[PDB]
Amino acid sequence: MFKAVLFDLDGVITDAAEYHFRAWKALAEEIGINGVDRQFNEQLKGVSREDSLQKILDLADKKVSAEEFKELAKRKNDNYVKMIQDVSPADVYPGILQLLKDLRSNKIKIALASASKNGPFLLERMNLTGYFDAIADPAEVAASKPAPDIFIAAAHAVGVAPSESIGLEDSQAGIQAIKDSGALPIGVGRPEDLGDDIVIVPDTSHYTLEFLKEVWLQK
Ligand SMILES: [Mg+2]
Repeated sequence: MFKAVLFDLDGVITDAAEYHFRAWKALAEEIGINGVDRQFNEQLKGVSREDSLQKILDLADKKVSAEEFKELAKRKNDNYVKMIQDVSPADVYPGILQLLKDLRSNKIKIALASASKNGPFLLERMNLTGYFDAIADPAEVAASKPAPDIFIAAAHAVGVAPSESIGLEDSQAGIQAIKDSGALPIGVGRPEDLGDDIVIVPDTSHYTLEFLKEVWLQK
């Protein structure tokens, strides 16, 4: 059987993106720039905080000093951090808490393989820290998804080869990173986005230990 599950965070454990979105939206609103909506957040998701601020300024063709840029960056941070103080166990996606308990009940290693630089804080807020054997630090990998580095690092952080692991992901580039690591990917979403050659569940309630074991045995 698989010895570890490498968990992406955003779109698997919880909706982490909503908070960054709401922070940029509030900042834009505050300084009188229109256009940052859910669709436009596409442009901001997975993107540097500073590239993100610049794209927002370009919606209104505004230029600013370095000090005003710094001020606006800080404001978005303040916004973001205030909002994530309200994250709780109620923000855990369905199935995930029971999955984590079952994986620990079954002695399988659990690691985080998230691009979130606030993963530890977010797991603490969700009361999940205790389930995790390791958190792969996205600041310590040279390449983001779709490069495999973060899944390799997560597997290694629990003393396993990626070939002994399942990866769970909601993103196409994440699925690619899992594949290229050696680990076995199981997606949440749809094949149109994730690919036609992996097992995909429609939502996280389907991620059960029973289901992962069956997928492992069938692959
Ligand atoms: Mg994700």
